Amino acid sequence: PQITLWKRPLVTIRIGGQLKEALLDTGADDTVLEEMNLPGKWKPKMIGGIGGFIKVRQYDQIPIEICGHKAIGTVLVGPTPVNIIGRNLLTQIGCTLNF
Amino acid sequence: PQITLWKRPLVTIRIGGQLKEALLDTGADDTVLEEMNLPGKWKPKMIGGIGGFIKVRQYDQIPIEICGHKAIGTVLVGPTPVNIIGRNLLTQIGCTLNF
Ligand SMILES: CC(C)CN(C[C@@H](O)[C@H](Cc1ccccc1)NC(=O)[C@@H]1CN(c2ccccc2O)C(=O)O1)S(=O)(=O)c1ccc2c(c1)OCO2
Repeated sequence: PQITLWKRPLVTIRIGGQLKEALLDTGADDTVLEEMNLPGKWKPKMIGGIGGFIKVRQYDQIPIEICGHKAIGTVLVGPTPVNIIGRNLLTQIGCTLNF
Repeated sequence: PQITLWKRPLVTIRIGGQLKEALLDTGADDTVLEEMNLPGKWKPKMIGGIGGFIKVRQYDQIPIEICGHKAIGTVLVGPTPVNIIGRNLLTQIGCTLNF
């Protein structure tokens, strides 16, 4: 697909067995999801942006479907105001910026 | 150009006659640059990121050349961790996401 940027590039993702809406975010190194009680081992991490840092839980090798495209990788879980698909997964679904 | 996402989509911009490096950020509504001087009037504003809210200076109708493509639009100046080109200007230079 081609997604214009007149509005926020929100798309449907699937993780665990939850469908969520998430930003396709070229400015995010990592994928950061709103708080959810995922199974498995995790490690603590702090990630920074505008306003400062938040504490997150790093889960590895989590399968995620993004607009029907399969991905699997690291997902950070914490008190983000928006679900963010970062470059670690955008590359996996073949996403590019074009102009 | 087509820009893949295995690396941060950093580009050179020209603004106020100065060259800077900035991140093409589809997860950002607004363009936010690190502390700098710009001429003309500005308005105090607040924006919210992953870590909380910050104060910024809103400069309107500012010309900015991004990777050789011309935009003229709003630029926010404040304590962002990195210069970010948000959707208000990405749309001007005809940027889309594709996969
Ligand atoms: C600031 C950039 C460099 C990084 N951010 C991604 C942005 O796309 C972010 C994603 C994002 C979007 C919204 C809310 C939180 C985060 N956008 C914004 O902060 C700006 C603020 N804002 C905004 C919000 C409200 C009013 C005016 C505004 O301009 C807006 O529209 O975009 S991030 O969310 O902090 C981030 C994501 C993954 C990461 C990371 C940091 O480190 C490791 O892995």
